[PDB]
Amino acid sequence: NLSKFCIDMTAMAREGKIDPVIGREEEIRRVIRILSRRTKNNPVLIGEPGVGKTTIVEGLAQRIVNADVPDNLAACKLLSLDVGALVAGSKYRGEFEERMKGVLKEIQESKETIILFVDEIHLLMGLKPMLARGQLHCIGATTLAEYRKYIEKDAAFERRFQQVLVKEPSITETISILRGLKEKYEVHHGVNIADAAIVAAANLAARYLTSRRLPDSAVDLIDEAAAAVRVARESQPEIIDSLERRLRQLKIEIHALSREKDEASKARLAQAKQDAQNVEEELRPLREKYERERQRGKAIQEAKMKLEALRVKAEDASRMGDHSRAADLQYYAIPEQEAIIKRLEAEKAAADSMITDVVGPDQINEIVARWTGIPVTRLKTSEKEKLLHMEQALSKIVVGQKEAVQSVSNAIRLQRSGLSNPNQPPSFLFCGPSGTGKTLLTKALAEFLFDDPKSMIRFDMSEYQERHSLSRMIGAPPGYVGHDAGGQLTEALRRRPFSILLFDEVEKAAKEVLTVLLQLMDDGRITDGQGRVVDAKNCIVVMTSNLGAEYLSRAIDPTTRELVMNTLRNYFLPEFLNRISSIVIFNRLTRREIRKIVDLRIAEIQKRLTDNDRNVTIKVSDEAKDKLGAQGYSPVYGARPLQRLLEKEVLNRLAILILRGQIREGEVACVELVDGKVQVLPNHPD
Amino acid sequence: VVGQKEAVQSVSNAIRLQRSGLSNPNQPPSFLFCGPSGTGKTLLTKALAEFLFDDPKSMIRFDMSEYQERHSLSRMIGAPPGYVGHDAGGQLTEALRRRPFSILLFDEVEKAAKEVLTVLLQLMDDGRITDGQGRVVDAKNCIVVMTSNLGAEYLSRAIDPTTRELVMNTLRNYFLPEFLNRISSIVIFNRLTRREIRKIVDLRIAEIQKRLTDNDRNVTIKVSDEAKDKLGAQGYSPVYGARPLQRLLEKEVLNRLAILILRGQIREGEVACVELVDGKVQVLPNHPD
Ligand SMILES: Nc1ncnc2c1ncn2[C@@H]1O[C@H](COP(=O)(O)OP(=O)(O)O)[C@@H](O)[C@H]1O
Ligand SMILES: Nc1ncnc2c1ncn2[C@@H]1O[C@H](COP(=O)(O)OP(=O)(O)O)[C@@H](O)[C@H]1O
Ligand SMILES: Nc1ncnc2c1ncn2[C@@H]1O[C@H](COP(=O)(O)OP(=O)(O)O)[C@@H](O)[C@H]1O
Repeated sequence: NLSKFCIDMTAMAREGKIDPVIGREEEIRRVIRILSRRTKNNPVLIGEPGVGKTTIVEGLAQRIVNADVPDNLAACKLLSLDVGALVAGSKYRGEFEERMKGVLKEIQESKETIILFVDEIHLLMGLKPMLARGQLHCIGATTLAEYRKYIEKDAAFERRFQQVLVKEPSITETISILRGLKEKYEVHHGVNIADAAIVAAANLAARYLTSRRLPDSAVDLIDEAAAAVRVARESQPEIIDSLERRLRQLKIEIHALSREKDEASKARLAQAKQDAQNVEEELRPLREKYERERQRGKAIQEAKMKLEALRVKAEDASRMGDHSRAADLQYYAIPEQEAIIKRLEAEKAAADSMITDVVGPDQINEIVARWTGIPVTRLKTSEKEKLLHMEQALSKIVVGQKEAVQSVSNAIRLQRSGLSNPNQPPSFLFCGPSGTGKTLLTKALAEFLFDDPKSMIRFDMSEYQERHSLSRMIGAPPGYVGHDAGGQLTEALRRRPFSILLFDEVEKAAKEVLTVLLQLMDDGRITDGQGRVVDAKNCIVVMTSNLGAEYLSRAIDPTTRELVMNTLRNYFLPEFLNRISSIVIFNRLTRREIRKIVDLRIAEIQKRLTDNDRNVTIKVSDEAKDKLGAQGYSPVYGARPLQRLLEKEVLNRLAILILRGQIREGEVACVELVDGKVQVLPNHPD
Repeated sequence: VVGQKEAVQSVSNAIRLQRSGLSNPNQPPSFLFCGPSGTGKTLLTKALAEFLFDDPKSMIRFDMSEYQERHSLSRMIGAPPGYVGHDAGGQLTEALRRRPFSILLFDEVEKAAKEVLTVLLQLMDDGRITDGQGRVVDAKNCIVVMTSNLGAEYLSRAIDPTTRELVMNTLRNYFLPEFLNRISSIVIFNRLTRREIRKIVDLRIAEIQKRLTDNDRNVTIKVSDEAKDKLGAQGYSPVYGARPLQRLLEKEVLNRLAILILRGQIREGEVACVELVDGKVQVLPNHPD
């Protein structure tokens, strides 16, 4: 029998082997409704990895055994085909075909009405279960991209399925899932889980673990924290460790001192016995309280496990009409058990760091820090603290755009405090000359909000200038130009919801593409090429332009404000400009502002020198710093030429002199203005 | 929409005339909104969209500032094969095919090229238009709203009936009499009074109050009378009407109200009192830092 490749999900439901399903009621109704059709009655779940496609099928198994299904599905055996163990457990040989025909024909013959679930069904499309006589009912699962690239390219097979879009849960929806799962993961690892950790896991998974989708990214995070405390609780506390070792040390010293015959040894041998006794007097109360209390936390955890097992037997008794055994458990066994837990737990808090058996926000922040590589100190700081000094944090990166930094900071504060439309993402149009900070501010925002430059995604509107390019942005219907690649924007929103979308040189976008941005800015959601609406409530929109550099001379001025804004009113329609949260204007950088930018860059070069072994300190004379700022600025490219200019004039020679030994450890690399050209001079002749 | 009772009654009566079957079934309801900027012309059209179709997307906006020259007509209806914008089609004709039950808003209609106006008259008179390739597209089930401000000169803050034909004679030279005659209702917006401007302020804090309630926060915004007065005085403009009001509240009240909330100086269950201190609107903390 080819039960080697399938697991009975309906069986697992009767045995309490399926963790609870939270929410997702409308999706399970859709699956039931599709299955009950006679038309195309095979649902295919379409969603990103980890959004909960499988647990939807698991909920259906729970509904089949609980009679919460229509009659046509009540006596169904819902089987899950292990396609992973099928294609990987096989080679090019004819065993893939032979193995699947075997299972497909065991389904054929036996007389249970059987619904086959195949997760990652695209792996079966590179095979032919055309048993659509009404022999088998199938539930498929895959991602949207793989549905497009592998399932959508065999229409005849596809048309017998009906899409069910499974969107990613909100953070709020995610904690409801984690809260509902809380007790299962408590009893499983034998530890306790605080609610603030659950809120921490959901909020942090969405913000920093952008590589995996909710709620899986939050589930994996709590599960790893719990496993990290499963070993902490089975280890002696730190103070019992330290005490026990000094005690063993003093016992060594006592045996040794008792051998030496002299006046000073005997006076401290007696002191060593006392020090040993003092340690033992501090250690015995503690070591006793620890074991006393780890033995009870373990007695509680099995008390919880027999309770759960009783409820499985009780649910199955009442399901099978055995009222005799169902009365045993529901009225006597289970409340006798529940009374044992109530008493053992009540004394637990009453007994009363030590015995770490709790998943707290610290354990979540530490687990994430190891995975994400961000220092734990940066994850403990409250969002409210950062946002209150946001202008401070950005101004360390962006010079001379105080009016811009204030606008970005105020808009973000408006949304975490709940005063902005919750269906509209913050939207920005940066306007001003090249090399003034428009892109840089957006990078600083990315690293401030998500502590990662990757959190921003860049779209260059120079590549979306014609009406033909819209399919590149959102995708295309089947059989069209770029149906399979999808859209750049739509695919970015599905896989990186908490992102900053930078649209560079937005003035060049085709009017059809601008229309998509207005939908993004107004409704917080867009429609892809196939009518599907993808969500975007949790992104940030930054658009950059330079249509105002004509009226900005190096000097911010308020009369110049509407000459650039009237230049904007003809390129963009008034409804476009009205739906932008803040139209922000960058002015040209002054000579002093250009000079601090130079100090910023030497500070970074100074950091790499310090980050490596070298104790070389870069100091810049005033007039040399002045020539760098004069050679660096350009009325056309702003501060862009500055990074390369320093490299060419200062850094090239500074390298050579370091490796030549003409600037040694502990000395200063003095960069001067000699004969009107910036140079850095040696400190020792060759 | 505050302070445009004569306008709301006109829109309401015209719609009632057509669901009850007393208006021409081949003519869509057509409106020309006339009056100063920021008086409610666009807003009333949005409210109509959300009232009739419970969706702001049910309206489609055409800015006549982008149809000022005779060349622009092909943008409106399309072009014969091989011409300028044959493939993009027309904005109006493509909108009517794909969104028949729509509200078509033509903003600043006074600036449309006379050829484009001709298309609107066909839309208003026959309920159908001809695209660039002679094809006739149907439009029996749409609504036409046109906005203008050619009458703001003769409307001081006070609606008055002698002022009615000074704005309507200003309309008679920009638009031909057959154009004006085929419009279901020529509706005039007057300037908003000081009390009307004040309820608009209460409307906007009510929306900010809703988002606060819609999120977790039990912070209640109350506005003193004189602070509410300064907001309405700083907000109104004889040129931009009530447009500066939304940003003014954001700049003076909402920016600080955010900071104080995240600082904990206005906590759950308390009131954000917005006052007039030293002649400038501010919202004060309830607890020192
Ligand atoms: N509605 C839900 N209720 C409880 N747990 C859920 C829910 N949705 C997802 N999960 C959890 O998320 C994790 C991965 O979900 P899963 O259904 O395997 O995602 P997918 O199958 O879409 O890759 C599982 O550990 C599961 O327990
Ligand atoms: N205001 C500024 N503060 C600091 N550096 C700046 C500033 N403006 C420009 N730069 C430098 O110039 C480079 C490019 O600037 P950027 O902001 O990308 O120009 P744009 O305004 O065209 O987006 C950045 O890497 C940065 O080093
Ligand atoms: N009568 C009014 N009632 C309420 N709000 C108004 C009124 N008039 C103007 N506003 C405010 O001003 C903004 C712009 O008004 P709008 O009606 O677009 O001006 P216009 O008359 O130029 O179309 C609206 O978003 C609205 O908040």
